[PDB]
Amino acid sequence: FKVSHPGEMIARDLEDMGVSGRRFAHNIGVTPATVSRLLAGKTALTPSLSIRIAAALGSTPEFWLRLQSNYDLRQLENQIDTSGIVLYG
Amino acid sequence: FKVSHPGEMIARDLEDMGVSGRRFAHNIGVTPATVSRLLAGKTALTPSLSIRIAAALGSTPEFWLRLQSNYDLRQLENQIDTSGIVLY
DNA sequence: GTATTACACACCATGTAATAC
DNA sequence: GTATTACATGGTGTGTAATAC
Ligand SMILES: [Mg+2]
Repeated sequence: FKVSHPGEMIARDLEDMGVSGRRFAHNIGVTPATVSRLLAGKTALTPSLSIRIAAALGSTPEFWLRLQSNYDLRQLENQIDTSGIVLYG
Repeated sequence: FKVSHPGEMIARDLEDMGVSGRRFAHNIGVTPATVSRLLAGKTALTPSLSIRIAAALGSTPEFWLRLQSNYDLRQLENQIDTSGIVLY
């Protein structure tokens, strides 16, 4: 059904702090268009965004980027067929 | 700590097994141009390839994809100017 | 003050096909 | 048998600016 994207987690941290999407965008050096797209799931949490987010929300850049990597794998593992691929010895 | 391209590890695994580029390409479902580009470091190890690579080389898609995430971040650690952001 | 989104643009991974050993 | 690369192309992340509250 409807799945959860890593933008929802950025949003809950901003709501808990009373920081709007427009100040958060200006803070990380990005226009508010991208933050709205990010938080809604329209676009992906790129590695460069995981670097600014890490400097604003206080975790490792790998942490925020991992959320997008797992999101991509959860989507693609249902789509890519691996029956024809041979495991080597 | 040294961050090589993910293709260098894939290249050494294929060399140790006798598998060529075209053979490995045919196994996972991509053209030999893709495997060449991947091994030379010209292109990135996408999440799609990480699933195909783990089916042939036998680790996890998270493993192969995390090698590329560490490469991409390390290249961007030195370029993104983070001295203007305030921590909450 | 706040958020959403079409548009133009730029970046990039991949198949095709020609190249070379 | 092997590997490499220019080209066309589809995909997509982002700023600009419009729209709306
Ligand atoms: Mg084509």
